[PDB]
Amino acid sequence: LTFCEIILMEMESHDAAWPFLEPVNPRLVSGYRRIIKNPMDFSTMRERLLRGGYTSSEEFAADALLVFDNCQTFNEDDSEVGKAGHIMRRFFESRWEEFY
Ligand SMILES: CC(=O)c1cccc(Oc2ncccn2)c1
Repeated sequence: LTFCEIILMEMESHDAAWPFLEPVNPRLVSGYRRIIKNPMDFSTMRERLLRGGYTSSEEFAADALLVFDNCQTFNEDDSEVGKAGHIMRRFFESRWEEFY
């Protein structure tokens, strides 16, 4: 769980992290509520991590991947949020696998 802190810290402070720092506001984003069944973001993962809610590295990575799955589900690959999400998804997968 120490690497979960390191990678979440580094994801939070990443340049392309801006679309995933706080939860998507469905009032502002038209169609998000309907399309994304299980929304997830870095503050929600932060909140759960500081509360000790993650039992293992697998549960953490599950929510991490859910962010980028939702991103790709809702956003086009060439959109501004999508382009950012690919940078974060690749960053996460890369860092995650050099420690595991
Ligand atoms: C993540 C995602 O799919 C999305 C979708 C639309 C807008 C958007 O912007 C935004 N959300 C939250 C915080 C800052 N920015 C993000």
